[PDB]
Amino acid sequence: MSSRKELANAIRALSMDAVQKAKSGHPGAPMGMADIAEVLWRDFLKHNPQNPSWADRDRFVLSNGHGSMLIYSLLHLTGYDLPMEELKNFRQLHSKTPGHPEVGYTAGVETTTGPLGQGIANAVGMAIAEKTLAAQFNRPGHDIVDHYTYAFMGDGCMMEGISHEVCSLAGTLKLGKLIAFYDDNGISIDGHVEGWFTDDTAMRFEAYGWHVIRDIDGHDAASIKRAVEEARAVTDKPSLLMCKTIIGFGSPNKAGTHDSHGAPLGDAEIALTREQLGWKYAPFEIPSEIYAQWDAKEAGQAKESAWNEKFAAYAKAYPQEAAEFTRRMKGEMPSDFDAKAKEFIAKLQANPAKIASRKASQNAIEAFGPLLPEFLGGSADLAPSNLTLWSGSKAINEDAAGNYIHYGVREFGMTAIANGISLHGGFLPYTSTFLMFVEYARNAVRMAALMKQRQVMVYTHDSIGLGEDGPTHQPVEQVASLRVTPNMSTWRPCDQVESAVAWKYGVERQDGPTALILSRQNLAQQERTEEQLANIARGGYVLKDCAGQPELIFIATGSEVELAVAAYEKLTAEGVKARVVSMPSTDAFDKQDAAYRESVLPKAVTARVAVEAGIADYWYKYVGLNGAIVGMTTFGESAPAELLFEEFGFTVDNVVAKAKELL
Amino acid sequence: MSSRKELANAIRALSMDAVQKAKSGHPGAPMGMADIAEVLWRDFLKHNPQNPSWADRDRFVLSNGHGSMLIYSLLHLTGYDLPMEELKNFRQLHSKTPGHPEVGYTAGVETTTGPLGQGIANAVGMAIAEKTLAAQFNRPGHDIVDHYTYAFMGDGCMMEGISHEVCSLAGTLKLGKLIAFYDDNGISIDGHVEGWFTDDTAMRFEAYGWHVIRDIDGHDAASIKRAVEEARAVTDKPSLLMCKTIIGFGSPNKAGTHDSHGAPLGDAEIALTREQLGWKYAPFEIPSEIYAQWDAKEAGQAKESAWNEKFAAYAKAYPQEAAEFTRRMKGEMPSDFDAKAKEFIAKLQANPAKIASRKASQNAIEAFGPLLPEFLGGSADLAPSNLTLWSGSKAINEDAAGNYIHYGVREFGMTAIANGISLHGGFLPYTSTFLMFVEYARNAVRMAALMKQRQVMVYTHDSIGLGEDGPTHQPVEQVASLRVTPNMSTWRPCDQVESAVAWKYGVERQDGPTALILSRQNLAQQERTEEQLANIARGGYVLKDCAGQPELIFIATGSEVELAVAAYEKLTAEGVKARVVSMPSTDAFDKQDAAYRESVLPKAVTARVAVEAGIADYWYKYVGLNGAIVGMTTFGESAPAELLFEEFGFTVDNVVAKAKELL
Ligand SMILES: CC1=C(CCOP(=O)(O)OP(=O)(O)O)S/C(=C(/O)CO)N1Cc1cnc(C)nc1N
Ligand SMILES: CC1=C(CCOP(=O)(O)OP(=O)(O)O)S/C(=C(/O)CO)N1Cc1cnc(C)nc1N
Ligand SMILES: [Mg+2]
Ligand SMILES: [Mg+2]
Repeated sequence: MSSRKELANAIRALSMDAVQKAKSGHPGAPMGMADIAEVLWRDFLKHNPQNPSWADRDRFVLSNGHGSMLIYSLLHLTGYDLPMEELKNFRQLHSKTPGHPEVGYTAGVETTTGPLGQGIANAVGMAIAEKTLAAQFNRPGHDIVDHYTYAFMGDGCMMEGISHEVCSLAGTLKLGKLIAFYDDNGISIDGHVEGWFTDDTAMRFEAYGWHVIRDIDGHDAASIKRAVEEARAVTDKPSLLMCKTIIGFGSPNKAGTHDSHGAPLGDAEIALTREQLGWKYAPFEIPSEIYAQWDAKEAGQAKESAWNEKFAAYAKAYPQEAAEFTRRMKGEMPSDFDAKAKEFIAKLQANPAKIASRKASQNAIEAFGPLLPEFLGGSADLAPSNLTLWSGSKAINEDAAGNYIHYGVREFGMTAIANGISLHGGFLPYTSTFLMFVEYARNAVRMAALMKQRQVMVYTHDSIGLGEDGPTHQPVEQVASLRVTPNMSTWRPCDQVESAVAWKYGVERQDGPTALILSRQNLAQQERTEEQLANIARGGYVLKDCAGQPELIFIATGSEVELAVAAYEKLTAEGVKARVVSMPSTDAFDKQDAAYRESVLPKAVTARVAVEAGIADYWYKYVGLNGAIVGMTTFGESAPAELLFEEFGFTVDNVVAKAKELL
Repeated sequence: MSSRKELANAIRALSMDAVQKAKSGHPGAPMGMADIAEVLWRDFLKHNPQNPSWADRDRFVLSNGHGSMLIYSLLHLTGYDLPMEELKNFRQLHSKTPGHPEVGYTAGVETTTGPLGQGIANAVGMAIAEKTLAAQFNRPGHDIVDHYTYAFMGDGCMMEGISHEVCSLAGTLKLGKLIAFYDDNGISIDGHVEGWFTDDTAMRFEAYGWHVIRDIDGHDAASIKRAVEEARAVTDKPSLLMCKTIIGFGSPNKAGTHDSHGAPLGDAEIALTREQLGWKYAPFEIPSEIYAQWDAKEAGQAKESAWNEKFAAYAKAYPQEAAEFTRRMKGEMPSDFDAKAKEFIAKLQANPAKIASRKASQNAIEAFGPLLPEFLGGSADLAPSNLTLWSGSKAINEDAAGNYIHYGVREFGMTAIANGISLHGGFLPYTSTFLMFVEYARNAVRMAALMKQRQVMVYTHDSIGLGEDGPTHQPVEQVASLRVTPNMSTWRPCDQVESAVAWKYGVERQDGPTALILSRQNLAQQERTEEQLANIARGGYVLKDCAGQPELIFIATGSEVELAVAAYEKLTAEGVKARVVSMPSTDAFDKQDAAYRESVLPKAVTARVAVEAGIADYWYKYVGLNGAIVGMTTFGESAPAELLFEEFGFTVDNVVAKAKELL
C-alpha cells in the first residue's frame, strides 16, 4: 500500500546506499530525478524485463550518465536480470554496475553514457531509427513499429554544443515520439549555474521547433504525469519537459548543493536522509510489497505477447517484409551478400580504373546499396564532395521511408546520432565528412568503438593531396589518431579494389566501426594475383617482391603506394632486392597471426622505408629504429597538390634517395 | 563619383577574378557579403593599415573563412601591405593569400579560419579580452582600451555546436562590443538549407541574451548602416544582425545557387556578371577613384596617432600600469620571472611532497599568479577537480577586472575562446578539463598549435589511475594524439618538481601551446642531483643510472616513474646494469642536441622497456622493434585504481618479467 513517493524513495535509498558502499559515485541526480523516473517507468514505459531485446520496446536513455544508480535501481526494481548483489558491487571490477552505464554489460542498458551530451544525441538517433523503420515497414492495419524514445538530461548536456546539433536536427525531422526530460536543478560542479549558464532554455528549444512544457514540479507525480501525457499527444514535434528538481532531494544538509553531485553523502547524512524521507529499510533491503508495485514482468510479458501476435499477423499478410524485418533487427547480412561483393571486387581487379578512392567508395555504395536496404547513410553537408549519394538514395526529410540523412554541418552530432541508429537495430549507418573534421566528432568515434557498434565512417580528402584549401583542411596526424584507438578499424585503400574490400570489411564488421580514409585525387590501380587480391583483407600484404631476402622493404598506404612502387621499380632496375608491402589497415594486419606477419615484415629485414602523406612518428611501429620514414612532420600549406607533394618530399627521387641511405 | 554599390562591386570583381585565376576557391560568400563589408569597413571599423598591430584597433573576424577573397579584397582596397600581385597569386605556393586566411601570413588577418564555428569562438575570446583588459587598465579620464569585435558568419557556423557554446557564454558575460553579422543566404553545400536547418535563429540568440536585428536587406547600404548603428548603441548585450543576402550576388545564372559556393564561376559567367553589375574594369584593374574612396591610411593613421597621444597621457598619470600594458600587449615575460620560477622549482626539490600532479599544478598557479597578472584562466565546470583556482583568482562574471573564467561544460568553445584571448594580446590564457574531454575540443587544440599561440592546457585525471568512473573517462590514447601534433608541447610530470618545470615551460613558450597531463592520485617525489634538476626541462633525462653502458633502460612518464624505479631497484640488486629515464616531454627531448639524446638513450642499447598507462603503440618511437612496452592496448574498466593498475599489468613483477625477457 505504498504511495508513489515511497516507491520513488526506493530509488533514492538504493542509490545513496550503493554509492556509500562503493565510497564512490553520484547520489545527487538519482535522488533529484527519482520522482520523474517513477512516473515514466511505472505509468508509460513499454518494456519487458524478461526480453530486453524486444524489437518494439520503448527506448530509455540516461544522458546525465553519472547518475548511473538511477538506471541500476530502475532495472533492478522492475525485474530485469540485475540482482541486488550487483548493486552491492557498484563500481567494482567486472560487475554489471560500472560507474557509468555501458551497453552490453547490463540487461536493459541501451547505450553507454558518461560523456555529457552524447546520450541525447544517441536518443535522437534512436528516434530517427524508429520513425524510418515504421515508415519502411508499417502497412495498413499492421503498425508493427510504434515506440517512444525517452531521454533524461541535465545542465551539462544542455551546455554542450552537441545538444545544439542534435536537437536542432530533431526539430527539423519532427521527431514527435522523442520526449526529453531536463533535470533543471540549478547546480553543476562549479556551483550555482547562473555564473556560467543563463540561457532561456525553453525559448532555445522552441527555436528548434520543439514542444516545450515549462515549470514542471519534478517532485510532484501528478504534475509529471500530466506533462508526459501532453508530450505524447503532440505528434509533430519532439517534446522537452523542463522539470524543476532539487539535486540530492531528501538530504537535509546536502540537497540543492554541489556537494551532493559526485561524492558519497556520508553515513551520518544518510541516516538523516532516511528520517526525512521516512524510509525505514536497511541498505539493500526492499520489501516484497514494494517489489510488487515496481515489477514489470507481468505487464511486460503481456505487451510483448500482444506484439508477437501482431507481428505474426503481419508475417502472414507481408511475408517478405517480415523476413527482412527479422533479418535487419538481428543485424544479419543477406545470405548472398558475401558472394556478390566478392564478384564486384573481382570485376574491379580485372578492369582497372584510375579514380579517386572517394569515387571508388561511391561506386561501392552504388554496388552494395541494392543488396543492403538497411543502409541509413548521410554526410555532414558534403554529399557532392564526399560522394555519399547513389542512384537509390532518398533523403528522409523528403520521404520518411528513405535511407539518407542530410545531417547539416554537424559532425559530432551526426556521429553520435549514428551511434544511436546502430544501437536501435534495423539499420547499418554510414556517416561522412572531410577527414580533418573527424576531429570535431572525435569522442563519438571513440564511443562507437567502445560500444562495439557497426558503423562505416566515410572520411574523404585525406592528405595534402586535397591541394589549395590549405593546412586547416589537410590531414596529417588524424589517421594515426584513429589507428591507436582501441577497437577501431581504419582503412586507407590504395586503389578502387582496396576501396571495395574495405567497404565489404566495414559492412560485415559486427563488433566495431570502420573508418575509410579516402583520396581527393585519382589513384593508380595495382596488379594483383588471386592470392594478393585475397590478402588485401589481411590488412598488410606483399604487393611487389624479390627472390631471396629483400635489401629494402617499402611499407606504403593509400595514395603513396603508387610512389613506393615507382621507387621499387627504379631500385629493382639498378639491381637492388626490394619488396613493397601495401598496408591498407594496420589494425587488420596486427590481428593476423605471428606467422603471417613474419612473412610480410620479416624480422631479419631492418631496412624498412615507410611512405605515407601523414605524420611520420606513427610508423616507428613498423619501421623500427634502423629504417626510414617518408612522411609529414609539419602542417600543410595552401597550394596545388602536385606542388605540395613535391615540396614535402613525396617524389620518386626523394624516396629512392632515403632508401639508398639504408644500403 | 563611385556609389556605395560600385565600391562593393570592387570586392565582387576582385573575388570572382582571383578565384577564376586560381581555378580554385569560393566566390559566392564574398559576392554575397560585399555590401555589408563596404558599410562596416568604410563607415565603422577603426583600424590603421599602416600598423595592423595597433593595440586598440577594432578586431574583424571572418568565421565563414572559405570566403577568403572577401578579406583579401578588403585589406588590399583599404591600403594594407597586400599588393595586387598577391591577389593574383591566390591559393598559390608561398603567397600571402592562402585559400583560407592565416594569422601571420597576411597583414591584417586576425585569426586563422576555415574550420567552421571557430571564428565566432575566437571573436568571443577577443571581446572577452577587450572587456577584461578595459576593466583592468582603464582609469577615470583615461580609457585606453575601447574597441569593438566584429564577426561575419554563415549557416555552417550557426549549425556547428561550438556556436551554441560560445554564444551562450557571450550572452552570460554581456559582451556589448561584440557584433556578429549572419550571412542568411539559404544555401549550403548540399543545397537549400531548409532540408537540414530550420532553426528560428533569431529566437535562439534571444534565448542567449543577445540583441537581435531581424530582416536586414544585406544588399541595401541604408538598411545595413541603420542596423550597425543600433547594434553599437546596445552596450549591455552582444548583437546579431540577420542579413538576408543572395550568395554569388551579381551572377545571372549562379546567384542563389549552391554552384556559386565553392567553384570558379567560369569565364563566360564572369563576363555576364560584369554586365549585370555594370562593372567596366578588366581583371585586377581598380581605378584610382575607387582606391581613393576605399583607402584607410590617412584616417587610420590619424586615429592611431590620437590614441598614441591618449596613451602618453595615461603613462604620465599611471606609469607602472602603462609599462605593464605595453609588456602584456607585446607578450613579454616579467624580467625576473625566470629567476623566481627557478627558485620555486629548487625549493620543491629540496622539500619533498607526495601529492597528485593536479595539486602540484595548482601549487604552480599559486606561485606564478602574483608574477603573471596576465593570466586569464578557467575550467570547463571542473574547478574543484582540475584545481585551477588559486588564492588570487577572481571570476570575471563577478568582477570584470578579474582573471578567471567559469567556462561551463563547453570544452570546445572554451579552447577556441582561449585562442581568441591569446590572439588579442594582453593575456596568457590557461584552460582545463579532464584529459578525456580534450577529445571534445580536439580541433581547437590543433588550431592553437597551427596559429603558434601560447595557451597552457591543464588536463587532469590522466589514466586508469582515476579509478571508478570507468572507460568513458579513463584516457588511453589521448596523450599519444597530442604528442604527434605538430608544434604541440606535451608534459606528463612524475612529481611536483616536474610539474613546476612543465608549467614554467608552458608559460615561457612564445610560439605554441603546452598541454599538461596530470594525475588524480598522489605521486612520490624523486631524488635529483643539481644536474638532473636542471635537465628536467630537456624533456627526457637519466633519473637512475648504472656504471658503464646500461644493459637495460626503462623509459617512464608521469605516475609510472615510481613503478619503473622499483623495477630498476630489483634488477640492480640482482646485479643488472639498469637505467631509468624519466621522459616528461617527448617534444622537448626530441629538440635536444644529438649528443644529449645519445647520453640518455644510447643507440647501442636496444634493451629498452617503456612504462606508461597509455596506448602502447606510441612507444615504438623510443623502444624500436627489440624492446618491450608495458602499456595499455584496450579501453579501461570501472574499478578502484589500485586494482586497475594490477589488472592491466602495472606491477613490479610484470615490469621486471618483461625486462628479463630482453636480457
Ligand atoms: C562537468 C561534469 C559534470 C557536470 C554535471 O552537471 P549536470 O548539471 O549535468 O549534473 P548534476 O546536476 O547531476 O550535477 S558531470 C561529470 C562527470 O565526469 C561525471 O560523468 N563532468 C565532467 C564531464 C565534462 N565534460 C563531458 C563532455 N563530460 C563529463 N562527464
Ligand atoms: C560544409 C562546409 C561548408 C558549407 C558551409 O555552408 P555556409 O552557409 O557556411 O557557407 P556559404 O553560404 O558561403 O555556402 S564551407 C566548407 C569548407 O570546407 C570550406 O572551408 N565545409 C566543410 C566544413 C565542414 N566542417 C567544418 C567544421 N568546417 C568546414 N569548413
Ligand atoms: Mg545540474
Ligand atoms: Mg549559407
